[PDB]
Amino acid sequence: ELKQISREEAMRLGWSHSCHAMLYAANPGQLFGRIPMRFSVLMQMRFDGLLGFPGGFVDRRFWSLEDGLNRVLGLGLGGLRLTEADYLSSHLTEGPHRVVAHLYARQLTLEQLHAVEISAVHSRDHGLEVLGLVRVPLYTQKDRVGGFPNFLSNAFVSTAKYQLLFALKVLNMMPSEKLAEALASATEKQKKALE
Amino acid sequence: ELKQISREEAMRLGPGWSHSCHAMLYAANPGQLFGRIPMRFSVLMQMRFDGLLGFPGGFVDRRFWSLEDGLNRVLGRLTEADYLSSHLTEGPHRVVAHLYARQLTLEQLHAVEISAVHSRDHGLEVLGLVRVPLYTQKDRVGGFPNFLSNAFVSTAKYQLLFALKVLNMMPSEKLAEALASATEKQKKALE
Repeated sequence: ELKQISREEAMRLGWSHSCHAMLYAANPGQLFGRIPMRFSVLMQMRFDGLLGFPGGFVDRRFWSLEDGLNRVLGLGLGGLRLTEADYLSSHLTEGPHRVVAHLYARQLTLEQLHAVEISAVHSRDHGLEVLGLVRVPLYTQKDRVGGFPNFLSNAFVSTAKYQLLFALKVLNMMPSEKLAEALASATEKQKKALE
Repeated sequence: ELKQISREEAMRLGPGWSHSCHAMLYAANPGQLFGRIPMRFSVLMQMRFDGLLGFPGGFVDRRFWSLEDGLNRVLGRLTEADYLSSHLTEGPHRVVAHLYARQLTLEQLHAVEISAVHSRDHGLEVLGLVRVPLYTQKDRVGGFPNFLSNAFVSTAKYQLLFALKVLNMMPSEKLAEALASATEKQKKALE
């Protein structure tokens, strides 16, 4: 539960700033012809082995939040540019640093979301800061872990996991009761595996 | 620690056993992360529909496919020469997992990533490819240990560590250090 502050509050913090983008699309597809996918969200495997969102740190000495964000997306040259209209949230990170994390979000068409993936494999950052893109599975299979719970049990950039859960809720892509359910199962899996 | 069985013996197993074939595609990588630490090799893995990391591949019915043709059908060329190993997987059910590996140029490896976003499995069975970071940063978790902290198909995680060893891509002790670092990270995040 990271403390959310207003964008104005954030602009008055010795604090460093990060900007990340959550791109997503309604997804009519059905896995095995049976399981509704509902939505796909894009995340990235980072150079440091963690799953996060496209984006990174923004030096406000040099760039506005928006220009800084678009500089470090690592999504290639498919013509995608985020703006202030896509701004969603600012969160104070729990880190030993002092970081305020800004989240931008935009719903795309599934075709647009796919084109981003295709552009991304050619990014200047590909194989450097970004080791690949992955779609978030939002469904849960019959074994009660396949799909979203297993996915949440991967290793995340801490603020990125918080942001995913926060955005899924506030953008009404998933009932928060369902989110608690999936997270509970992820943590349980993680506990039993460590045993 | 999975029981390894010879190729000879695996292919004598009876109709009760199912066979899986997976491929570890890798390339020597001369790159330098931020100019400071050698990448050495890049290996391909993938996010699956079930939210786990694994290798490309899957089940092959030997009644209708050779192991190689069966593997290549899933991937679509890999040959017997690319075979590495056969392991009996942990139960419930009776599976022997075959591992194939091939070294590619880094350009060839990128060509695989390029073709993968257009495959019929993309967005269904496979949710995206990832490169394994084989380096470790100076905090001793960034890179490979963090990567090993993710959620794997258990057989794939074993095969990755096995293959890195036998292909002489990382020393056994370095593998052990990374896995130990991964595990400690997993412990701490939980509490």
